[PDB]
Amino acid sequence: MFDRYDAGEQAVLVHIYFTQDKDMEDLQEFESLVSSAGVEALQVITGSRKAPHPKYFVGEGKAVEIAEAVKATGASVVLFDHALSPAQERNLERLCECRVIDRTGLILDIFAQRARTHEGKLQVELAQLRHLATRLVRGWTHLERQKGGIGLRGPGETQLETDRRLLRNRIVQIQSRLERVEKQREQGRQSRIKADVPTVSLVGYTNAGKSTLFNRITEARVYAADQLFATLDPTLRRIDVADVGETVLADTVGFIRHLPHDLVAAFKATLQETRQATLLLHVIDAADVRVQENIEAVNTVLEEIDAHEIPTLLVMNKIDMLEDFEPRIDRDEENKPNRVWLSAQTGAGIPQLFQALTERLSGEVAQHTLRLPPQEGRLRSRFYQLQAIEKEWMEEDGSVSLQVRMPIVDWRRLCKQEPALIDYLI
RNA sequence: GCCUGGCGGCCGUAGCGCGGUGGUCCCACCUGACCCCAUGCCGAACUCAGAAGUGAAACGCCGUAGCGCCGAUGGUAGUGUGGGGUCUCCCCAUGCGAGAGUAGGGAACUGCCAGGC
RNA sequence: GGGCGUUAAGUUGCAGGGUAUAGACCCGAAACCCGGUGAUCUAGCCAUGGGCAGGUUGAAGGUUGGGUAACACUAACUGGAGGACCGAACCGACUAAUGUUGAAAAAUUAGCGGAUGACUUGUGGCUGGGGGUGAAAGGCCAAUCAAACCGGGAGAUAGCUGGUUCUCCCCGAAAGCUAUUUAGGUAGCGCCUCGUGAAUUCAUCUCCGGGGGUAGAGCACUGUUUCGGCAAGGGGGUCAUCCCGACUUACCAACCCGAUGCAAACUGCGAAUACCGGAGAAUGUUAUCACGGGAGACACACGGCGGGUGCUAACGUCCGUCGUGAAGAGGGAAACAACCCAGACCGCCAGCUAAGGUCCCAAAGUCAUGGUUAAGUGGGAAACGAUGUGGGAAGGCCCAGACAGCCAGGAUGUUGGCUUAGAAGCAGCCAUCAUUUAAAGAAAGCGUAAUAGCUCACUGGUCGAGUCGGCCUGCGCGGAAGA
RNA sequence: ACACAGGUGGUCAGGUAGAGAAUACCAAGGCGCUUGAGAGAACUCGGGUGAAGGAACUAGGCAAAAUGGUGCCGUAACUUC
RNA sequence: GUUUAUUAAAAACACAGCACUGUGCAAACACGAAAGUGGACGUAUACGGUGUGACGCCUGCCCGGUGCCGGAAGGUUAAU
RNA sequence: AAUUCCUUGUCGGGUAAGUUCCGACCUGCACGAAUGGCGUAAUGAUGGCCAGGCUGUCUCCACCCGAGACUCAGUGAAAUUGAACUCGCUGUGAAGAUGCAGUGUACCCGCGGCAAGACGGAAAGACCCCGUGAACCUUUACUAUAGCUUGACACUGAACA
RNA sequence: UCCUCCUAAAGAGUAACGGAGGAGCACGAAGGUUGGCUAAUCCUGGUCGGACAUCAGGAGGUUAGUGCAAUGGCAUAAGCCAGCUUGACUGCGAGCGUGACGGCGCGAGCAGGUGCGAAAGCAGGUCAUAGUGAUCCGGUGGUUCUGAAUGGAAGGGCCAUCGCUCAACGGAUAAAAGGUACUCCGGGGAUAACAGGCUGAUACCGCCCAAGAGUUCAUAUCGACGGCGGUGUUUGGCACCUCGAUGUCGGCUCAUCACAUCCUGGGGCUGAAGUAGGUCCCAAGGGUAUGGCUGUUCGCCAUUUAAAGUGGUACGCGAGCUGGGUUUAGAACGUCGUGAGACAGUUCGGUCCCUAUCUGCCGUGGGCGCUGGAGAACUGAGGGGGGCUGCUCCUAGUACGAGAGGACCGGAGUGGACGCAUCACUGGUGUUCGGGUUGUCAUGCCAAUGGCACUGCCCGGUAGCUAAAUGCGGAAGAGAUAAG
RNA sequence: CGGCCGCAAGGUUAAAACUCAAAUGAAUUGACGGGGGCCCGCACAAGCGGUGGAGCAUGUGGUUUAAUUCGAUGCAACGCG
RNA sequence: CGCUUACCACUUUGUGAUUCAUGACUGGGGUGAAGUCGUAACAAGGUAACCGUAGGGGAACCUGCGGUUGGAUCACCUCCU
Ligand SMILES: Nc1nc2c(ncn2[C@@H]2O[C@@H](COP(=O)(O)OP(=O)(O)OP(=O)(O)O)[C@@H](O)[C@H]2O)c(=O)[nH]1
Repeated sequence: MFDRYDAGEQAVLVHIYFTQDKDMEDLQEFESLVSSAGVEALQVITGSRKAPHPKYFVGEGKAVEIAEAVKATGASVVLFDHALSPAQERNLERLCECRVIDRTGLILDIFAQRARTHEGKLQVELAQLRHLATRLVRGWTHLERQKGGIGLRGPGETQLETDRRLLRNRIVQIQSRLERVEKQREQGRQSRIKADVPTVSLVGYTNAGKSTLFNRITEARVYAADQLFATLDPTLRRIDVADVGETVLADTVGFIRHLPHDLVAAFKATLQETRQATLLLHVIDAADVRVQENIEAVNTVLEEIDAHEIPTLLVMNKIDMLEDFEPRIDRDEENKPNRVWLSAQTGAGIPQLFQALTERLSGEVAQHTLRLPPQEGRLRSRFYQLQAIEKEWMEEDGSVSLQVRMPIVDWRRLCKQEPALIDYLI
């Protein structure tokens, strides 16, 4: 639907503590989501085992009770934390004078509020069009009351089937424009895969995900705030990590547990950076009672886009209060197996984050020095033109050795097709 | 020919303001009242009897434009009729022609009948 | 006081115009009711007679074929029931094809289903129409069936359609208002005609007496704004100093004070016109009003102006007013109801002319003067873009030489430091003192793998005559893709 | 409505092959169906035969193509035996 | 097995079975303005109606409304 | 699910690919016990699906045989029809032009074919709406009435508490 | 139905399913008269007065009030208090206003009796406009009327009064709900569905500016906030047309046009090392899949290809075909309703007619003309057909490149789809050739033949025709050009 | 799970992986009993006087600032060290 | 020798049976330890227990019927067979 819910709207929240559907939902998570939406909740109903109802997703008497509660509260709309089937919302809508909305609609609504860009607006519109396509079946019958079953001649098919085809034609046109936005990113991606720069995408929960991590690393202005979500479109800036060289970091939007399946598809269409990320990072926050519950959900979103496989260093947030680990630049092993604990909110650790980046960077334990061309002065001018080696030292017999080791590069250019007729060194 | 009281005309060039001025001519206060009347208590109001006292206030007169108020000519908006271009809008001939400003005017004038030179 | 009256001409024929009641101009329903005719088609039932080639399976009756304490267990085979099977006659009708003005108002050809049964068939009979009969379909009851056929009431009724037949002359509408079991019908009124009366009646214009609240303006009022001024009260920086102060704060002040807009439901103003009344010429076949006879119309259309609604869309809708079409031809706008000119009594192988035009189609200027455009503009299109072209008033510079191009000089400190033998702008800064001002930048863009180089402030530039921009304006240009 | 491809109750029932009143061919008997002559286009109808592939056709194996008899063996799930 | 003769042959209808109800015979019920007749020359192991549909397993809870059946303490109640 | 809107629900199968099918899950918009619930051998011109075989259904048609169609002789209709000297395009127009305007093109007549158009023929559209139209059906619409039922009076008498 | 404002264009009047609000009463005082009186707002000093009371003073005719909506009014007050009261009287009413009428409204004054005031005088309801209901039919009271032979009386009339959410408010009647997919009649494109027409809000496409996004870097690539256009092209609006008839999706067959171009050609920019792309310009000559599911356009998928364009053509095409779809009558399920029945639910089943006059095409003739009549061979004004491409190899592993990879030049072969011809080959067919064979009948019979059974069934097959067979081709050039 | 039986409900035959240092039996000594018995104590009863709402003093639940120093916390801390 | 017939390996077709992995969903293990609900059993465990079998709890468990002991206990001052 082109229309989206207005912020500041009065509303009621109906959440069964056990609302079925695997019960991975959290009421504390719901309050953060509703605050961003602009829902004004006078009363939050908490219930025990209301039978999932084919009619209302809540007990038939409870549906009358929530209708009575809504009439008294003055709340303009009804919000339900677990999913309502298209009939299920429609039956609830008949019982109360006020209209109703659902969590799939509410997360879709949240995306609209946090979107300030054209790519985000088209992406949100497509996702709503998919969710509303299922929702519109009840609405189409109400529209056809005026039609009175006319349209038998012209379209051979029964009336209202043609109306679905027109919405589907709008869906087909919508898909073509969305493809163009991705195609433009892919032309940029073709230049981006120069093979000299790795692609990095930062993923996480809406609050746990550290898009703030880019701010400590690049000191670049970005919108990081308490409001749920709020970074819908990705930001890519140049960061030269000393250990890995030039790298590009992309801020993928944060996601929540039980993410609407259409919304993961829409998020991926904008975020193909997640699909192509050579290095990926997941951030976990202690604000939720169980850090583990957020971890499994992030994996499911990654599984949806098939990026779950990449081995990932895990960053941590809320560490500032905990102060459990002070960042330490010590390698117990060359692999250095650990999960980074530094949090970007206070800038706790930077060289230690880089040590984890050295673990990410491919390295040789032997680090055998590459053969070096004879003219150091010409090499130094080339280093000034490109990258000067961080450590360079003289070696015995007039040899020069540098910390960067590239034996394959020296074989490919310095010693490949040379005749060596003189054969001074055999 | 002056100053006062009434009853009108005209109702801001008429009003308000500021400063002055006048007293048994008048007028206003003022003096008394379990008297005629009179307060939903109220001789601040209304009456009645009248002398002292004063123009303080009021009242009237004079100056003062500080504001009110009136306000040209010219220009403009509009519009009647014919004609034209015809973005919803105009333009031309022609007749009528604002409001708002502006220079300015502006502190009234006049009748009738009684009390005082 | 009023209201209705006051001896005011009628009556009967004949002819015509209306209205009422009858079939009431004419044709045309679906239906309803009444009395009959059909069960030779069909549906059920009754009575009495027929048919079912062939082939197969085989029940019961089992005369009976073992054994257990006894039960369980369990032992041979003649017959000929079946709403049995396969399949002709027979009955039906599942798919396809042809036919569909056929051979046929449901058939033909290939395949199909039942065919000893709740079968089929012949001959009679019975049940009759709001009735029958129904293994149930609103099936069937003579190619007719949510109620047969025939005659009657019957020319039912039909605010609905269609048609309405000879000639000429005169006038000539309306598609509005109010009502409606009413919206496509009707009644009254307005508009048309015919007659009879009547006064400078009516119109146009001039002059005069009005009243308003429209346009337009304006913001005092009702609201709606913007800015500047700003402590009343509270935010409150001091504040468990409210401190009868540390201040009223380093915030809005609230009315308020100056300016600025906006209004259909705002008005301290206020037109043009329109309306009403009066007088007066001139004119118009009393054009006006009243009464009586006869209507039609009460579906309007477009354009102009003033608006509502829509999207300042619609050949949209709904109003007010005018014009045209309707109901008006002719000339023009290529063709064209409503747009422009003009209102056709007739004839002429006569002139003038409106709108519109004068190169050919195609009547008339290859007319005159001056100017503009170079696109075929003319001959579809906006925001915007541009040394297209033409005009106008200004500004700077210039014979201490206009504007170009052009080459050289344009350098220490100021390579001094700071991501480091790049330390200097390319990550940033300290910087403007000048030495040696014809001239010299601790520079605008750069570049070199730092360290060279580039253009320009000044000079000499011969050539030199005008030169650089802006504004306003006429006509062009690009923006500019359809089957 | 017709000199109409439909409908119309019973009876008789030869030969050969065949279970048979199926069917093929014949008896006895009756007929060639009241417009013909050419030519041998498309197209239409009713058929015949098809290389290779074989349901790819199509809404759907619609239609067509196949199998088909008698004798002897042999025969599953389930079962109301 | 029957059926929409003449666009529907079906999952429709029927069916044997099962229950519920009425019905004592001059039966109930029907066609009859009535006589009569069918039911039936039958007699509750019979008839009529309604529903379901062989078979196997079964048919839970509820009489609040409406109907039907039984009862009236009182009230209301026509003609007269 | 002859029932589930969403829905092509989710899984597993069968295919290269399966909205059908089959089997599970229960989240029954809107199953449920003679308005019958669940199964069921046999049966079905029943509904849906999957195989083997087979083929002109198909790729993609080809040839052949007969009946027409063609020509010749004889007999000899039909629907329809305001009149026609009956092109195309673009525009206009009661808004889809053989007939108007402009332009291109076009000697005059058949015969055999194809159907793009003559808003082609057939049939006062069947869809929609109106008529202070009609029929039939239903009920808790109004007004009645058959039918059932209740009392009184008559037909209809006597005697004893 | 009534009242008030606006639209309503300064007389009045004026419509819409146009924008805003009220009434279906109240008071015997809130009426009449006489007399008196004058507000809302803040400030100052003061009680449990402080923003809220009540004082003493300071602003105005009034920002107050009006029984209640709105507008017009209002100081002489209509506003507020007191006293006395009942004119909230009866009969009439010159004259107006407003309506088509029925009616509604104002009305000085006359007459008879009241009230208040000394008097002038004023009063026939409320400051005004809403607060209502005709007629019929009945009820009650009075009456100076009539009363069916007469005297009465019932009954009627007149006068006063009563009974209507007759609210659909100019009111059919005392009294009235639904269904029809079983439907039928008379009309209407006066009125919706399909298509065409207007429009273009939406849609789609393009441009204007450019905060941004881009590894630094608005325009390589997209572009927020806003703006302007184009098209008829999607959703809509309208109702001009079509209801005495314009067949509805899809598929099959057959097409044609536009260029907003999918492939193939030519370019520009690139954040284009090569390969491969992105974006834009020019360019319409040709080309632009097969299947599974399902009725599908769609969609999802599997696998092709150089690509499997986007639209118009009545969302092309039913006198061309289909009928899965919808769109009838049978049945069932879920839900709604007491029910008949219903469903923008599902499911199974369910009649698609035309002999071509005209234009139009596709083929093929006749007549006359072209100037004496013939028989030939041609020029070419015009017109049509044809215009596709892949794969491999050389150049060359060269250019390009750190590698991985790997050339828009220039040559050669080889195919796919398409069109044309042909029948030498390979095949098909071949009822008009030969043979085998089942059943029967005939020619006397054996033998040999023939008829009939689909050509009886087959097996083969010549000519001819034909594809699945083989040949051939879409070119190279040349001229004028588009972007460049 | 398979077999067999059963109309079902279920019966019978009857494992495995996985897990633990136990699981159990009878006795002993205590503790405890909303088990029984006998007793005792202002424990109850029979009485007398108080506490539970006004100034001293103590702690905590606890607040506050510079601290409101530390401890004592049912009975057996709370006029306590 | 060629040829033919029997036997037969590879192989192929149909139809079954038994093993292993796996098959959304679903049924049922001991368990780090605190924020985590009731009290069924052990005392007569506050309704004696558990044994079979049905139905209900939808927390252990409750209740019906039969069984078993692997069950605790013998009374308030208080006129009279
Ligand atoms: N974890 C954590 N975050 C903190 C802390 N303090 C402040 N923050 C902020 O909380 C974070 C909020 O979540 P974000 O990291 O913004 O989530 P995000 O995914 O970047 O946000 P979106 O992309 O807008 O959804 C950042 O804004 C941090 O700066 C802290 O102590 N811990």
